[PDB]
Amino acid sequence: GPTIYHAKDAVQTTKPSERKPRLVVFVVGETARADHVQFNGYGRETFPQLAKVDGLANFSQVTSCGTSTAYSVPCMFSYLGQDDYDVDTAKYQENVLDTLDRLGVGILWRDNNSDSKGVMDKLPATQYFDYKSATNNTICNTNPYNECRDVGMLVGLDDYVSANNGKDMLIMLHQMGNHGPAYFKRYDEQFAKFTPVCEGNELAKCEHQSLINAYDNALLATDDFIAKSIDWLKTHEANYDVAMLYVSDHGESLGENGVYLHGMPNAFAPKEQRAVPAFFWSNNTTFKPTASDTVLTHDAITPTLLKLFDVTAGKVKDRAAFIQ
Ligand SMILES: [Br-]
Ligand SMILES: [Zn+2]
Repeated sequence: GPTIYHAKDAVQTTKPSERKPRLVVFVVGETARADHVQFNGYGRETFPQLAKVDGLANFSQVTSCGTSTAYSVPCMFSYLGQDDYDVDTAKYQENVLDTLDRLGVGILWRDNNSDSKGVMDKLPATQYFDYKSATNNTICNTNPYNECRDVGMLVGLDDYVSANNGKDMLIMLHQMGNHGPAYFKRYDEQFAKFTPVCEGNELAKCEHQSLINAYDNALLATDDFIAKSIDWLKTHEANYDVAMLYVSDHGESLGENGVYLHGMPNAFAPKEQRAVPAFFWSNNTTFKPTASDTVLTHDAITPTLLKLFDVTAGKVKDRAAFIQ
């Protein structure tokens, strides 16, 4: 077959029948910058709800694999690491979700962003769902753009847990997040807290503060979405050990030295396109976050996902992770 394997040696060292089963939501973020999170030194509370969640760990020194969704998302789930990663061949490689699925962890991917950028392609199509349209997402009529919202991806998840009751499960929610350039469209009116707001496509012609304000209002909506994802997990914490991982795919330039948007090649790109937020929450000490200021990259995601399910694989031994 065409697949290039990397973890045929992978084994789950404790089974869900020998301990509490585990239920994890991985929010795959979009366009959020580390330096616009107050936990990392920003001067506005852009994540006020997460700031009040007990057990929410922040990671202040995370760098993305790349500067675009197409480059970063496959690398986030890769075994190869940023040094060997090749965007053009990523789809042929066994990735961490392929491994976990083979080992019996339920894999679900809901997408309100674009698609999985090849990550889900080898797995059954019934495990991938497009949440960008109102035919699948029930929450698209809350704004004048008729734009489907990330919180719609929480609806019906209890069916998945019930269908896989007693097993380990990993649910990816690929959110619209801070996708630009129309940051002002990314949030409903209750999050229009920082004003005034850039509403034009020529971002350089907006007042800089108005551009920042639109971007930060979109972060408030993501704060809300992540908090609601934690609320959902808590409804299952009697029977499951639950956890939420959030990592953004890349950052965004907002006019520094006249640069806007993202996508600059890694060798040239400014720090704002690479420094990304990451958060981890869990309900108890089954999982323990790594020290908040540990220097980490997207290479830490695959080892984190394996460790969350007690899976060992030689390819990622000694790699740092977001949990101990
Ligand atoms: Br302010
Ligand atoms: Zn992106």
